[PDB]
Amino acid sequence: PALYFCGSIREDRTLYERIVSRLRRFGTVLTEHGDRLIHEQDLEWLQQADVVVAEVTQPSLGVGYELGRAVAFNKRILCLFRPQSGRVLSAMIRGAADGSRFQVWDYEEGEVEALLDRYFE
Amino acid sequence: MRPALYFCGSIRGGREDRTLYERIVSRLRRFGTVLTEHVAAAELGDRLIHEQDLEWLQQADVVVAEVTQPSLGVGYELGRAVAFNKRILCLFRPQSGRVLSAMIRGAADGSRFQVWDYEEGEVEALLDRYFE
Ligand SMILES: CNc1ccccc1C(=O)N1CCC(Nc2nc(-c3cc4ccc(C#N)cc4[nH]3)nn2C)CC1
Ligand SMILES: CNc1ccccc1C(=O)N1CCC(Nc2nc(-c3cc4ccc(C#N)cc4[nH]3)nn2C)CC1
Ligand SMILES: [Cl-]
Ligand SMILES: [Cl-]
Repeated sequence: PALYFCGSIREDRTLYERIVSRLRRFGTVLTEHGDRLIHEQDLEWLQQADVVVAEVTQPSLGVGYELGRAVAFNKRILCLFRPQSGRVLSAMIRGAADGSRFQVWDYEEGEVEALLDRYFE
Repeated sequence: MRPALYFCGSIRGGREDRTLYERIVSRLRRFGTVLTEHVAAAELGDRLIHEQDLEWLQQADVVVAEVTQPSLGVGYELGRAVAFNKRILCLFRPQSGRVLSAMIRGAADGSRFQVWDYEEGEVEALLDRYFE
């Protein structure tokens, strides 16, 4: 199973690395490793993905774009938000959840590995 | 029949951005109905917002996005708009110091998806150019 991961450029590099390390236990992570080429490559990975996992704690035009394109490709999507950051998640992302193919889970830093295990189990 | 225009922008930049977005929307209103003109952005359950947003995106002839401020919502609207085969104009202010996301800049084809850099004072004249 091919897994897609994305997060904003903006602090918690270790937490993104931890997420990708955990996802690597469930399949290949396409995204583990001028602007037109970047866009085309991203869209190819989104289409190959069996599941899209986004870290949506920090605002990002790119992460939002990938999620909108992923919904339209009918991808299974999991968004991870950290309410301890103090921010309030965009209603466009929170409101896209249906509980099945599009899910938005709040989490605390310590439980992210166990939440991902429960998601794939 | 009046063209239907969709406008979006982040709710995080500052009060001067709010007055600038009002000026963009005021100029857009000269060219068509602005579906999102009454969105009380500064004050921004969540499912109803998402569904009303998708209805407006699907009903638009052109989507105009102010992409200077990073925003998950603006990005999501743009990804849904591309998949809805919408004609799109992104407006970016390079004086902000930021470098626009390659996902947005790289989506441009110079025709149905364009990204235009601008200075706040020329926004009305730039919209006249696009909408003429
Ligand atoms: C100002 N913004 C931008 C400026 C220039 C270029 C892109 C953007 C942009 O909008 N972005 C950045 C790229 C994001 N997508 C993305 N991120 C990742 C990614 C992060 C990451 C971290 C750790 C590890 C490990 N181990 C692996 C990782 N894989 N894969 N992909 C596809 C979307 C948002
Ligand atoms: C933390 N983020 C969020 C938290 C809660 C709710 C949404 C967001 C979010 O992600 N956002 C905000 C809403 C954005 N979309 C949007 N903006 C507008 C809009 C702005 C505006 C300004 C002036 C005037 C006038 N006159 C009219 C305007 N119309 N319409 N729409 C559909 C996408 C990004
Ligand atoms: Cl980003
Ligand atoms: Cl926003």
